[PDB]
Amino acid sequence: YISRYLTDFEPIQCLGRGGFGVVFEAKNKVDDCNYAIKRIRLPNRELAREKVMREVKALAKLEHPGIVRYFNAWLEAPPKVYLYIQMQLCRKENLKDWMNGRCTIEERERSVCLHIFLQIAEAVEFLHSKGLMHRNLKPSNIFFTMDDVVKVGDFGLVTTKLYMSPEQIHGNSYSHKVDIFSLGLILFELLYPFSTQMERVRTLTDVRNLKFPPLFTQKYPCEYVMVQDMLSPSPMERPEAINIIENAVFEDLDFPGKTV
Ligand SMILES: CNc1ncc2c(F)c(-c3c(C)ccc(C(=O)c4c(-c5ccccc5)n(C)n(-c5ccccc5)c4=O)c3N)ccc2n1
Repeated sequence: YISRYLTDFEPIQCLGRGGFGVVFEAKNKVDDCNYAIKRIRLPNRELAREKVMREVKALAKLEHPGIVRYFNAWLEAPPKVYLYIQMQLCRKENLKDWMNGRCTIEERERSVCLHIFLQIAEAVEFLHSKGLMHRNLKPSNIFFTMDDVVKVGDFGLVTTKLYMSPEQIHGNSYSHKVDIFSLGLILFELLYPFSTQMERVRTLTDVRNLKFPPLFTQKYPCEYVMVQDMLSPSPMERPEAINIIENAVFEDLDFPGKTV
């Protein structure tokens, strides 16, 4: 048996694992570029397999500055079936890591945080404009290109339900509005640095229930209102992504070092 993966690529390292998958960094021999390659073991469940095959076809159609860049997908059946998915390689440190390395207010300057958030919201608006949704938006699914461009995807590098809409937690039917709820908590978290995991969990749990730290409401009155709206228990009451991105807070964002 000839393995397409082993023939075409030089493996570099394991980047991680999660769900049906394992992810490698590998260099393509012909083009000399390094990629992230996800190897998904197809499940022994026909309905789950149906979903996997649909999802790869869907992701292959997507092109947007804030969405992970697709290259190829293929199947291998060594004498178990594996689906390989080849994407652009992002930096090792994702948004969760980035926030964990910036634990002071000085390291979360408003314009920087809003610039990062805007890119996430724009990726979400793109999905919604295509009649798609993310469903699992959270900092561990938000990475950066080598040049710090925000990239949204379904990464599956398990190292949480904190960002999940109430309707999803309860196992109810849902709409694209689930992503708006996730966005609300992410906006808050970007603006509000933590010193401990315990502090993070307690505060984000309170924020889910619209209980905000007084110093956040005072420092960021505009974003406070935005987060409140995004975290409405009623999905109908949450704003569309397009209305979030058109908010006045996102106008003429600048910071020293910003790409010009
Ligand atoms: C440390 N650096 C680094 N860099 C890039 C990575 C990467 F692109 C991925 C990655 C890979 C290799 C493949 C697909 C994705 C991805 O976003 C996926 C996506 C996806 C979801 C939303 C937008 C775009 C893509 N889907 C739908 N799926 C998927 C889900 C269920 C079944 C089958 C496929 C994905 O796997 C991905 N993020 C994983 C880890 C990475 N690590």
